[PDB]
Amino acid sequence: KKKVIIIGAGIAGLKAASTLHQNGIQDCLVLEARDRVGGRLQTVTGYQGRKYDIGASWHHDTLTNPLFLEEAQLSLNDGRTRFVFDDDNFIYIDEERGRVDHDKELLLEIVDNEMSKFAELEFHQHLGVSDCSFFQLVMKYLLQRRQFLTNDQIRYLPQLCRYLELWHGLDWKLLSAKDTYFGHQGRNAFALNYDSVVQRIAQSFPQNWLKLSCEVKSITREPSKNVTVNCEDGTVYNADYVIITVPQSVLNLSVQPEKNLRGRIEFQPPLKPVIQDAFDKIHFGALGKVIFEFEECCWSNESSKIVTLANSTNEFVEIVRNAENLDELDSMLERETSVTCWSQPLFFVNLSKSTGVASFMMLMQAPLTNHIESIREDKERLFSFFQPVLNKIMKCLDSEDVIDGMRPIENIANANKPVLRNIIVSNWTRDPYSRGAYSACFPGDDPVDMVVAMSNGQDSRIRFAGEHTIMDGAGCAYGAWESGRREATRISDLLKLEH
Amino acid sequence: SPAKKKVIIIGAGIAGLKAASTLHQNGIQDCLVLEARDRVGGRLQTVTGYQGRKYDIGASWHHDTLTNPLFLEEAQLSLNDGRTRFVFDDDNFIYIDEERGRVDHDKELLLEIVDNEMSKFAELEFHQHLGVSDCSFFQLVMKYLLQRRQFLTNDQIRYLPQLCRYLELWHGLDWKLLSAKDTYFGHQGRNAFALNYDSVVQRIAQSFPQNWLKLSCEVKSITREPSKNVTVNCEDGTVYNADYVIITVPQSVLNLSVQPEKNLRGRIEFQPPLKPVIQDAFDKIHFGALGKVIFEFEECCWSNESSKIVTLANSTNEFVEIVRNAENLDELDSMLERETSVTCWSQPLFFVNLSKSTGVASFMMLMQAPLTNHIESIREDKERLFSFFQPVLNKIMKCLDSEDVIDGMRANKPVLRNIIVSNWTRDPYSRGAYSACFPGDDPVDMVVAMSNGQDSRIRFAGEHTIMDGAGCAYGAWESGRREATRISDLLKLE
Ligand SMILES: Cc1cc2nc3c(=O)[nH]c(=O)nc-3n(C[C@H](O)[C@H](O)[C@H](O)COP(=O)(O)OP(=O)(O)OC[C@H]3O[C@@H](n4cnc5c(N)ncnc54)[C@H](O)[C@@H]3O)c2cc1C
Ligand SMILES: Cc1cc2nc3c(=O)[nH]c(=O)nc-3n(C[C@H](O)[C@H](O)[C@H](O)COP(=O)(O)OP(=O)(O)OC[C@H]3O[C@@H](n4cnc5c(N)ncnc54)[C@H](O)[C@@H]3O)c2cc1C
Ligand SMILES: NCCCCCCCCCCCCN
Ligand SMILES: NCCCCCCCCCCCCN
Repeated sequence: KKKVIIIGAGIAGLKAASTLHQNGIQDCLVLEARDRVGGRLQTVTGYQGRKYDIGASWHHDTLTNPLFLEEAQLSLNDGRTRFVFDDDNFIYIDEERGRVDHDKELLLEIVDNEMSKFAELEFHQHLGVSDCSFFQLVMKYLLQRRQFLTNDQIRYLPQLCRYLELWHGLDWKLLSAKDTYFGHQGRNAFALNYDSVVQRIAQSFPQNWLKLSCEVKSITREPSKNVTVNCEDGTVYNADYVIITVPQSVLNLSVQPEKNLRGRIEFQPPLKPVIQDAFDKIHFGALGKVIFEFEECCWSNESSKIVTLANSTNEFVEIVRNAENLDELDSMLERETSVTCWSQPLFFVNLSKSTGVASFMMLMQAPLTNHIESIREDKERLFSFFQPVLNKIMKCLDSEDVIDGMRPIENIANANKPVLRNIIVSNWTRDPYSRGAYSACFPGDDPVDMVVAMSNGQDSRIRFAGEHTIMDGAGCAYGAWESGRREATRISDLLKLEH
Repeated sequence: SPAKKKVIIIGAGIAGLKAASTLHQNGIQDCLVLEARDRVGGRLQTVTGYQGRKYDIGASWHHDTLTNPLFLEEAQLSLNDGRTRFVFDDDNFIYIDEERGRVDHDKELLLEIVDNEMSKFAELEFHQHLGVSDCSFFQLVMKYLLQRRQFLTNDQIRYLPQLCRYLELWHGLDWKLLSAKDTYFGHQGRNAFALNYDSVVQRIAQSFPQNWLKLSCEVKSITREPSKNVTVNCEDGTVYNADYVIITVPQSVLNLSVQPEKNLRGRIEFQPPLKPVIQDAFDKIHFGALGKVIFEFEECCWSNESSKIVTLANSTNEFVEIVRNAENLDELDSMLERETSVTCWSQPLFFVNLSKSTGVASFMMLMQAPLTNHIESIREDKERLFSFFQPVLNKIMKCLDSEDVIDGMRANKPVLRNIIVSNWTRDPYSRGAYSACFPGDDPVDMVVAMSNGQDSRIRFAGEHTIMDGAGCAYGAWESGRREATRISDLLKLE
């Protein structure tokens, strides 16, 4: 009944649809399981009408990111503000010591940079001579360079460099050392409404093409020259080509038995071996977010980027100074509970400086992410959990301890104290249609496989699009966006050319 | 009649010194190290100043400490005996503009951040696209401003280009003389300020027979006798017969060999003449002029926040307007051509506040060409020097919580007592600082021609004869170890 059937209304599938239309193609559909378009791009509304991207927030690699370049051309034409370059000098806060950034004695940013080159030198030209966890790599570095590292550098450096966890959404012991570092193609641009980006692409094709709330439960390839798709509601479709953009985590459900899980699509014939084997190259990290909405700004807007360090011990230094080798240090690190806000690094975007909004956007990683999203409706507990980091931040920013004002109890005796009015938490690890944030590597993985296998398609008719199906922009909004145009282009020609 | 020697080394710089050390270490005997100066070390030279304070007027740091084999060897020592040989002095750079004052780590300018985007822009410009022409570093910066003007503020367009020029002090060349393709390069980790490079020189120089060292003998010619002997002639008339020879004179001095005129201090006459691959390589690589001026003060009475300070050359809002209105690169150059004397604010200057790294109340300042040539050409007129650097010397103190400097070369205010200056450009046996690229240059040609030698018996060593460590003290060092090892094996087979 259709020429092309796109599964998923995230940016990949939306672009793909936008392309097909652009190329005069017709009779296509966009089946989306959620009751909204956007996928991992969602802008929610909070206190006093403030808006926040609960999913993607930035345009990365602005020197070459094509979606960003496109958005920039639009802004040059209409002068409408679509983004703001918010990169800043990071402030680093340790619970006991306070600020440790740009320290005349610690000079942590300089050793972190050395640490970075150490990493590149370890994996460059050796062909993956063993892949460890980012944690293990940092341990090698510390051991190898302790003769040129002070005591405080050995103590704090490993904690500061963990900000990298917030880039993969993975704790440093679950994250591949080889994929930890990546090239940043220029500054980052905070999207002032990724929902604006989603809206544009969504309104660029036949509105009657979109079918919200259609959960696709099975895709069958009948050699007859067509693909049959069945929505969970009973409707069936026959398409020449099908573009699947469900996230990798959802797709990984196919290789498992018991096709009852939400989102899971039964393939017939089953996904070919190169594909199924690719799912052994790890995947899915869990970057999470917590938005803290205050009444008004009453702290120093020195910087828009703040990272709180996990607690560290002088005793750890001693162990590094006494370890004879790696194996001895590996086991010597046997210090024998309870996870608090100081158990992992946290990344706070002070939105007051960059957007003038009295709020903080907080990013978190696995394993913490799922635990916080699990209590997302318990505002009071969430407050108790982050209260100590929040207060430490306010202290360092020439302000006072936070007052809980999430419940209607107006008082003017607190005009010089930050007042929390609301907390918003993401829900990506618990949403069945995302089951996580985006592609990520566990030690021992190699993403190339999935990208090549996904890009090569199930076959000439069953194709794949999404952040996990491409090299440039892997895991990013523009990668997914570009993967959509890719499959669309391939199909666009194969059709129009015939007739 | 001429005294027989197994190997003759020309130049007692770190390359020749290391070459000899490796020969002795390999059991070779009857060797000579001929040096024109009255000292060893060459571009590694430690001088003494006000009250006995010592400074490296040539090489100061151990670069790429994660791989630098020389540095590693120096660290091993210090680990055994626990003695201080070096100090990691990298720090957060303090950046100073004449008016604005400090512009580093600024919440509005964010210069270091756009500076980072710039280098990434350079990487993407060449490292990923063959065929692209070279242009000067200056032209690359303008090309960057033009492409990213939509995403830069006025103060950034104005101050960024002056800040990124700290790179001039890595090459010893003004950004209009510098090859853009060669501007950026990766640093293999932190740097280490040698606390006496002359300690490195002496250690290596005393690891081989002393009688081997012949100071003050300037070599004037080298000849291959079609058979297996090399004739070397000192200027003092002495003559030597040798199986092999490792030439370590600077690239700038070896270039005098392809010119017609035998009476030039340092010039060596070759017979047969240097092969065409060597001669033609000089057209594809050049020499920079990094210079030094060390300001010695009575006592420290300034802030020791950082040990790294860079003074930016003046900029103008007129410049931002031209960048904003330029249609393309062609027009930008046109408008830029909108035309007095040279001042301490005409180019970026890099000062090392030694007070924080070593505790000595003195500033080590680096400068580039063409300024280096001018400043060394008047290095004797101390009064004129003070006058020249007084403006910047004062702005630094103003920014480091202090007052104007007081000339005391002849209670809480900084008093200048001495001004020492380098002399590498005018010195006949150095003629510049080290190898560097002008736009269009390709260092590979030279490194290739040098590492393959004039022939089987006539070899070359030195900072200009190797890829890893090119221009650095450890590169020369390694090149010396290279030529001596190959020779040892060949002699070994006898
Ligand atoms: C917390 C967080 C922060 C992030 N921040 C950034 C950032 O700053 N910058 C950046 O570039 N990227 C960021 N990302 C990643 C970025 O959001 C994603 O790469 C991108 O949105 C993925 O798009 P997609 O179209 O491939 O998939 P979506 O993930 O867009 O997937 C497409 C659609 O598939 C649908 N679907 C699933 N199963 C079925 C089914 N069975 N039937 C029908 N439809 C189905 C889903 O409902 C979904 O709408 C972030 C991600 C997270 C989780
Ligand atoms: C101002 C300045 C700062 C520097 N800073 C650093 C730094 O921080 N870190 C770093 O790694 N490098 C630095 N360098 C570079 C470093 O000093 C050189 O790479 C290295 O010392 C060159 O050593 P060489 O043995 O190759 O040559 P020299 O240049 O060492 O040459 C060897 C010898 O040849 C002798 N000679 C010349 N002609 C004749 C002749 N006709 N007969 C006999 N002998 C002759 C010379 O007198 C000289 O002593 C700096 C250089 C300069 C000029
Ligand atoms: N501090 C940055 C927070 C947002 C990070 C988004 C990263 C997207 C790209 C991931 C690249 C690696 C994918 N395996
Ligand atoms: N910081 C003073 C200079 C330190 C040594 C720099 C060596 C390389 C200079 C450029 C020429 C060699 C690489 N092309």
